[PDB]
Amino acid sequence: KLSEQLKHCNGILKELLSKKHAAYAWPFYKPVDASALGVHDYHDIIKHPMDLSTVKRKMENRDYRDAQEFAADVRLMFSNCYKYNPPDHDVVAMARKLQDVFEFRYAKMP
Ligand SMILES: CC[C@@H](C(=O)OC)[C@@H]1N=C(c2ccc(Cl)cc2)c2c(sc(C)c2C)-n2c(C)nnc21
Repeated sequence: KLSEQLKHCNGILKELLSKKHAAYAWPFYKPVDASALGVHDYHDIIKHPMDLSTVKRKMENRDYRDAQEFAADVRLMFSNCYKYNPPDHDVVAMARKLQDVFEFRYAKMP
């Protein structure tokens, strides 16, 4: 079973995956498929890929040791997006909007 802080984190994850954020969260649902997107240098630039399905798998299987490990993975997912893409890219605006949800909810962790 999950700790109280990791239960709060699981609630954040549920919110990030919910329909109310779907219009900007959907790029982050699954691992970036660099070959399908035709982005041949993605894994040259991004050393440690991350996405919400991976965070969800780790949460369900109780892989996270604590809330800070969860937060590191979520921030890594957003960081990779910023690292690869230019600042005016549509996916960067989606990432910042979803990250604002995460950061506000994470700051309210009891
Ligand atoms: C791989 C580098 C980016 C790119 O393809 O170069 C233009 C890429 N962009 C898109 C993207 C493009 C436009 C919109 Cl509106 C939404 C998403 C995207 C993902 S995952 C996904 C299923 C998609 C459609 N992605 C994440 C996450 N980080 N970078 C990206």
